Amino acid sequence: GSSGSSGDKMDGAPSRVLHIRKLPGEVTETEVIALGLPFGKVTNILMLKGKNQAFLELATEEAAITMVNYYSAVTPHLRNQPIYIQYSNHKELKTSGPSSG
Repeated sequence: GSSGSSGDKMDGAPSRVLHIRKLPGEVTETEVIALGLPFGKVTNILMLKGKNQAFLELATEEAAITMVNYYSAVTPHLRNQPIYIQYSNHKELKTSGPSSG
């Protein structure tokens, strides 16, 4: 069942950090790590326990740009369930920072 797809597809300022949604209920980092090792090494990872969301960060951005693509055509599934993978708005993986100083 060939299914097309219409998307902006505006690639200008790629982001090293990648956003992930619809994560397996009670998923273990390892899982998300095994899906990132292929492309590159995971230097930073954020797993939020609430809206089934998480942000992954590979050693370099290059590893990301290539990563997404792979999924852009291939639809992965964790624990017999579909997972969401797309770019992120935040340039850097927000982890620490002074509110005022």
